[PDB]
Amino acid sequence: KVPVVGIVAALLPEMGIGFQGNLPWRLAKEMKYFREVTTLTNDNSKQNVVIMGRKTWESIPQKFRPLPKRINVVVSRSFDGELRKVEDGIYHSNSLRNCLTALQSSLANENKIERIYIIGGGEIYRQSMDLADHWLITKIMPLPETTIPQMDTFLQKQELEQRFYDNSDKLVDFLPSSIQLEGRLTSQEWNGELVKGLPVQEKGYQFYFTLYTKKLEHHHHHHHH
Ligand SMILES: NC(=O)C1=CN([C@@H]2O[C@H](COP(=O)(O)OP(=O)(O)OC[C@H]3O[C@@H](n4cnc5c(N)ncnc54)[C@H](OP(=O)(O)O)[C@@H]3O)[C@@H](O)[C@H]2O)C=CC1
Ligand SMILES: COc1cc(-c2ccccc2)cc([C@@H](C)C#Cc2c(C)nc(N)nc2N)c1
Repeated sequence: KVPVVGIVAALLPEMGIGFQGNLPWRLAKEMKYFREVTTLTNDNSKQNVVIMGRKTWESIPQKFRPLPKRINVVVSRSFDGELRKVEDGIYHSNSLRNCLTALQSSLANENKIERIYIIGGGEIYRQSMDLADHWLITKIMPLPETTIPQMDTFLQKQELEQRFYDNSDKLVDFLPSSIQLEGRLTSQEWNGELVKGLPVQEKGYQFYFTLYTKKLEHHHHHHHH
């Protein structure tokens, strides 16, 4: 019952997110959004968790890891079990799924996690479509003059739009209430797709903060004793 939220910056239309182990852009404003969203809580006595794969961990500059003021979890199949403190601010897990179950125990967590953010990378996100309750996706578009950057890692847009709908009308309300956003909400056609969310521009790019929410489910089975 703590929300699990995938958070990702992706280039349209392919939803590219990475190239040779690194982000394909450096956008200070996007990074500020990610920082504030994953750090900030509505309740001052809680922190959020950020969960990431080993390769993503290794790409964060050494001065900036672990990410401050958030519980960091790194997942590697070569680690020891399902959630182990290895250093201040650092947990290792050998299982994305079992670490989420572990993080959800109110006995372990004392109800002092607000949200669990899944912060990448590709392999991790592949596995999170059936785990996340919401996705915060920054939809990035090169302006007409901008060279499209090369990329090698992609968000699974098909599987996204299967399970989730664009709930960006509720993005403002979904974010911790102290964040301040520059744009107003905004529906724009771009290459035949509808892009809705909160606009910024930086460097060669325009980008929208968007929110995706699980679609309604039929009631097929509830488990009884
Ligand atoms: N634009 C964006 O918002 C973001 C983009 N990225 C990008 O993504 C790319 C990195 O993605 P990718 O290469 O797929 O790597 P990941 O960051 O997803 O790491 C993959 C590694 O995580 C571990 N892992 C994966 N699944 C599990 C599991 N179920 N249980 C335990 N461990 C698991 C394995 O570690 P091991 O090999 O040790 O066993 C695996 O090799 C980079 O280009 C990066 O820049 C990353 C974050 C955000
Ligand atoms: C691939 O190299 C990376 C470097 C950093 C990083 C770079 C500088 C300072 C702190 C972190 C963060 C990341 C990851 C953890 C991220 C991210 C992320 C961003 C920037 N935006 C959105 N919307 N979602 C994310 N998950 C990766």
